[PDB]
Amino acid sequence: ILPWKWKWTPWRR
Repeated sequence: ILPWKWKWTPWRR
């Protein structure tokens, strides 16, 4: 798995 550094936005579920 490879996540980006700085996703910014919360998943407002």
